[PDB]
Amino acid sequence: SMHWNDLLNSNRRKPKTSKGRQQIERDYDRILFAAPTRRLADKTQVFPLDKNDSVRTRLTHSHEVANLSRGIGMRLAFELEDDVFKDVSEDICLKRDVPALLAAIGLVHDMGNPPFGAQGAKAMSEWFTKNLPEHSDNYKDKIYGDFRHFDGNSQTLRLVTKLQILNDTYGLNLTYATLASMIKYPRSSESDSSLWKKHGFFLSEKDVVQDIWNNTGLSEGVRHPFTYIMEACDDIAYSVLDAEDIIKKGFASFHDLIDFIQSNQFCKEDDVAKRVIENCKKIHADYAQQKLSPAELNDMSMQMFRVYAIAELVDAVVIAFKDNINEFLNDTCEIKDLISCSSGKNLCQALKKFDSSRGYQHRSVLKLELEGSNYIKGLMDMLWLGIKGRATGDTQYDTPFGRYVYGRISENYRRIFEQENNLPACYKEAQLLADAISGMTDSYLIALHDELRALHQYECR
Amino acid sequence: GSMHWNDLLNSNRRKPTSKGRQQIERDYDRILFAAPTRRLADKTQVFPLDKNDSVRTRLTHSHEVANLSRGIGMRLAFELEDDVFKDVSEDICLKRDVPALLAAIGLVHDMGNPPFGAQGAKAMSEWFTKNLPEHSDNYKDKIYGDFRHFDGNSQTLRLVTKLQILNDTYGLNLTYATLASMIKYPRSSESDSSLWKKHGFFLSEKDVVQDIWNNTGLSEGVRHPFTYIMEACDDIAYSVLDAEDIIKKGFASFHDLIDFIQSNQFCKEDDVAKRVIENCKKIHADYAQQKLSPAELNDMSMQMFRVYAIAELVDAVVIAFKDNINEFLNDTCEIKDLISCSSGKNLCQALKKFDSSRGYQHRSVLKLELEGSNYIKGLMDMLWLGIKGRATGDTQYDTPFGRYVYGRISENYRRIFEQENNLPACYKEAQLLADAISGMTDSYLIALHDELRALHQYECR
Amino acid sequence: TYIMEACDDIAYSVLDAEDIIKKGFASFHDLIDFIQSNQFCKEDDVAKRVIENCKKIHADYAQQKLSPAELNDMSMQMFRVYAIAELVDAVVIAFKDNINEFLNDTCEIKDLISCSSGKNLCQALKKFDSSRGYQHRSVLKLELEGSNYIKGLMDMLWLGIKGRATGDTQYDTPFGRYVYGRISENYRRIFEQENNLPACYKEAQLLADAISGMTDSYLIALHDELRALHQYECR
Ligand SMILES: Nc1nc2c(ncn2[C@H]2C[C@H](O)[C@@H](COP(=O)(O)OP(=O)(O)OP(=O)(O)O)O2)c(=O)[nH]1
Ligand SMILES: Nc1nc2c(ncn2[C@H]2C[C@H](O)[C@@H](COP(=O)(O)OP(=O)(O)OP(=O)(O)O)O2)c(=O)[nH]1
Ligand SMILES: Cc1cn([C@H]2C[C@H](O)[C@@H](COP(=O)(O)OP(=O)(O)OP(=O)(O)O)O2)c(=O)[nH]c1=O
Ligand SMILES: Cc1cn([C@H]2C[C@H](O)[C@@H](COP(=O)(O)OP(=O)(O)OP(=O)(O)O)O2)c(=O)[nH]c1=O
Ligand SMILES: Cc1cn([C@H]2C[C@H](O)[C@@H](COP(=O)(O)OP(=O)(O)OP(=O)(O)O)O2)c(=O)[nH]c1=O
Ligand SMILES: [Mg+2]
Ligand SMILES: [Mg+2]
Ligand SMILES: [Mg+2]
Repeated sequence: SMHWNDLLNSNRRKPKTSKGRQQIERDYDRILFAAPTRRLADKTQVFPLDKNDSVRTRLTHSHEVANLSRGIGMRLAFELEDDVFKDVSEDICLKRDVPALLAAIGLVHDMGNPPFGAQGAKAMSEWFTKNLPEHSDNYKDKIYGDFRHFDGNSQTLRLVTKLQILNDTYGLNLTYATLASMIKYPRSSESDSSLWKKHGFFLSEKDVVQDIWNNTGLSEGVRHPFTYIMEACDDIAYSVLDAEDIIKKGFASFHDLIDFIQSNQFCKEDDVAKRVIENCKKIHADYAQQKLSPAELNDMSMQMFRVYAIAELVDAVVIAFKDNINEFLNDTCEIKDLISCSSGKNLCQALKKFDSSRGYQHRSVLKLELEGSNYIKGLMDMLWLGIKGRATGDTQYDTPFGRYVYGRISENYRRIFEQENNLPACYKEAQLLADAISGMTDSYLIALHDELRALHQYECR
Repeated sequence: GSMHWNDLLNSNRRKPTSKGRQQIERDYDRILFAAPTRRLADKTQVFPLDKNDSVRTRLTHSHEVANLSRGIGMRLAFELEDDVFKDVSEDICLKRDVPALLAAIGLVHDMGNPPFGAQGAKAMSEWFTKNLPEHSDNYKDKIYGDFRHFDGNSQTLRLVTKLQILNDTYGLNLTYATLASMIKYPRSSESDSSLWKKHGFFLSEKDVVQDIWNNTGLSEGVRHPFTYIMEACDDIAYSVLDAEDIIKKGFASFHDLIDFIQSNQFCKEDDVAKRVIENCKKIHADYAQQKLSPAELNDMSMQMFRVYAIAELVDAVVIAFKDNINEFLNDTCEIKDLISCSSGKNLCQALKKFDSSRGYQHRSVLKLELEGSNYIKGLMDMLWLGIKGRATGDTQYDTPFGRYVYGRISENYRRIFEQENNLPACYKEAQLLADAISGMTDSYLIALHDELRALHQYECR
Repeated sequence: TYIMEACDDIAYSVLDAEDIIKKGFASFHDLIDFIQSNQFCKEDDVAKRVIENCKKIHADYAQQKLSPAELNDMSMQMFRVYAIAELVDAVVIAFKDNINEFLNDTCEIKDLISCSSGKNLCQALKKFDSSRGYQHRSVLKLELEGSNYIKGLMDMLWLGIKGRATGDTQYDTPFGRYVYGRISENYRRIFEQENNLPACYKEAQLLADAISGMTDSYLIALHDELRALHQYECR
């Protein structure tokens, strides 16, 4: 029974330019002009430290997700407006707010992801599992599960709300609609839930999220309706474009993907998959007549595969959203994802399985991921020498290497760490380390690791 | 004989899905999903091969320009519609077409820029000056001036029209409005126009551009009105953002920029410059109270200077466009640029001068540009061994190194090179070399140069 | 010799495709699609039988929990068996049918494969190897490197070989004498034999015999060592 008036709340958290621009539009400008958005250009999606420049990075993936979300917003505002946007106040300009909101929401997702992709985050978690023992009295509290089960969504929210500090504790000061629709999992690490398997915000954001809920009609475990659209766009985008990158790299062929989709027990009779396969086969028959090398033929065929699969999946997602709009607006929505409720469920699942089999588990990818895990763990080990004990009071950081390595951390991150709040000291220093590591690009991480290892030779005997 | 918005917003395509998406909107998707768009992430804007991940690259520059153009289009369509768009048929929806058209035009504006920035292009030109001598009868014709004065816009047009070939001769098959608006300088190298100092297309596109004009009501010399918007957005988004990058790199300080603007002869009494300086000083006074390092203070002061300057310049550009819309719609418009006819001319010119003084002409920048020039010239010398004589008939390319080098060139560019047309053979060879080199990223160019130099050790004797 | 040529063609056409699949340059389904989409193998009975048997075995193989690389490897392991058996049987049948023509004093048969029922499958496999195995980035780069190595080594050896038989004493430089001493003694012994061959022909034959007999690693090592030893005379 949620109302679109509060779901599209244009107010901002900071207590009270902008010439001919809605506040939601200004949120997109704030997100785009932020340093983490630019740093996304050197964060891995699937293949780390890739030499090929046509393979998706985190920034290109984010922009493509934003474009897909903006297209869905265009299809929802200029069309089907009377079907999903019922009982909306006249002051709200849907045609300008909804597409901008979806585009900004898609762009801002994966902003806080750690370097080296998902396997990077695991590495961080593993470090936080060893250096923050659960049996230890200091870290026995379950709030430290924010670090032992580290994920990029909570870091994205922290970055957009606290880390991007200029002179206030409100970060980028995004609108309530963007902050509400940015939370992919409305639950904390301490809270237990079966609907969501991942925490969506840190303990430090627990009040902030509450504020957002109080200003949007949401609550714990209830997602903003546009969060489902953003998640569906994210899934579609990475599932298709990772397959494109795999085939372009040469790890697989276009016929390999076609045979995988055809032989999948779920896509064998799926109408969307059948239509996509038929169109791709029809275009590939025409393409094969040209005098092309096999690699060029594969890339040409999979560009049309991109077009057809993206169009079909986006249409299915829009239809599913329009059909289940009442369910999404319910105060007790239980939908896991928009893709599962659409007809493109089987095709997306098959694409994800193909990306896992021929992608993530490739030999070069695995070796690069092990190297990145070693780099990340070494960097966190060296940073902990300068971070640990700074907030509790123990002066183990007073060594020259500790002081220098504390000086190498982000200044705004240290300002947030040096703030006076109710967070426990160990949580504060662990959060500082998590922010520092997750804010780094791959190349910056390698360079800093090498430099600090060179500078650590004396204190490491 | 003023042009009409019906012809200027022509959504037809050159070639003789689409579920709820306008054609101009689909042009943005075609541009964004194109490989060169994401290859722009590794092409220099000002600082070549910069280790700082926050310094703007060509992709971030293009995205910022696209966002600014989309904002201006939103202002033009949603707000200033009755005074800017007149006698517009109901078939074209301005609210969806104009913002999308401007966003696509801004995103595509620097797709074909050569590696290592403008200086890199200069390097290419220098090589084409030596290896295609004017006194030689083979290259005596003025058409080869397309290569002696190589520019990124000419390469971008042929990239979006011919180089992105799958099975057509129409490239990405963009709409006529998108193709017309992307032509920054509507003149060829052979043509002698005093209005435009640079050619905007090669001889190979001489027919194609003509077609665009025939379908848009334009002509040689006259420029699409939205191209002025794109040029103004590009100028603003590089003038401000390059200054921000200069401050971030440590080459200058916030007070340095403030003093440069205040001491500027034209910005001394400029109202826009005075307003920007006053607002920045007011914010910086509050910012200086907090315990901050000088670098962080400069960074977060420039973070507000960027917001204020971008807002003021965008508003001034929109006002200038609205005031002079009749002149821009004239068949014989003579306006050089939108910035110069606006109230933000002085501030933008001063920012460009500041970037020239502090950003370029810097020791590290100059050294890196010389290294990039050497790299580009060596790579082009190596590729000319495998390219020269391929079309004329001279079998000097038949050495094993020449065959391998030809095989290392992009298959799309080779496919376009081997097409049957009326272009001169020497022109085709030089165009193949220019297309191969201009599309490379910096890292790819360095890697290919090193690998081919290692492989050339025998034939170089 | 026709039997040998047919066996050579079969044993490289099938085994090079297997090597292509093993290296990861292509997949088993890629080869199956290439054979099925081939113009001549579209209706070839031997190709149809091989494809059907391979598909039947691969359907059973795909049930087990396997990585894609292992599935491709063990599917091509059965494709090799089926294709080799069919091609060998076809070659034997063709030889038996045309034995009288092969025993003719003026036989004109180009090859045993082309006159057999396995011509289309072998030709398609050769085309697949050309498309995917050769003309590959790594293969082309390695071949260019090998060409440079071979040409440099032959240039270095020509300094010690040229003029040895004609009479021109341009080989008498210390590098030339050492290079000649580094050539195989069997090939030098054949080169120094007295016969009616032209002196230039003998010198070129000595160089060709010396170079063609080298392995790849030996060629690289000798090229590097002689290039290091040639730094003075190369000035
Ligand atoms: N190299 C490598 N890449 C992976 C792996 N797993 C996933 N990826 C890729 C696929 C995606 O583009 C991205 C993972 O997607 P996300 O982490 O953003 O999913 P998230 O849990 O945030 O929410 P979602 O599943 O989209 O609902 O990295 C892996 O195990 N190894
Ligand atoms: N390192 C370096 N960067 C330069 C130089 N000249 C310009 N840049 C920067 C400024 C711009 O962001 C960009 C050049 O853009 P352009 O002005 O050349 O674009 P275009 O001529 O096509 O149109 P426009 O002049 O902007 O109206 O690189 C230079 O000489 N050295
Ligand atoms: C300067 C820089 C920082 N980083 C990482 C390191 C930190 O984890 C994170 C923040 O460090 P910062 O040095 O504070 O980055 P910034 O000041 O340029 O921009 P902002 O503070 O608004 O984010 O950015 C990189 O990955 N590459 C770089 O070049
Ligand atoms: C693959 C690749 C190409 N390039 C350059 C080199 C060429 O000049 C240009 C085209 O070479 P291609 O390799 O043909 O690029 P692509 O086919 O993958 O994508 P598209 O043709 O749609 O652009 O791209 C890079 O800079 N880095 C790379 O990784
Ligand atoms: C010894 C040796 C020779 N070769 C090449 C170099 C010569 O071209 C060719 C003959 O050189 P030889 O050294 O004379 O070979 P061999 O005498 O041991 O055996 P045989 O004469 O019966 O063949 O063999 C290698 O490739 N690797 C080696 O280790
Ligand atoms: Mg994502
Ligand atoms: Mg530009
Ligand atoms: Mg053989």
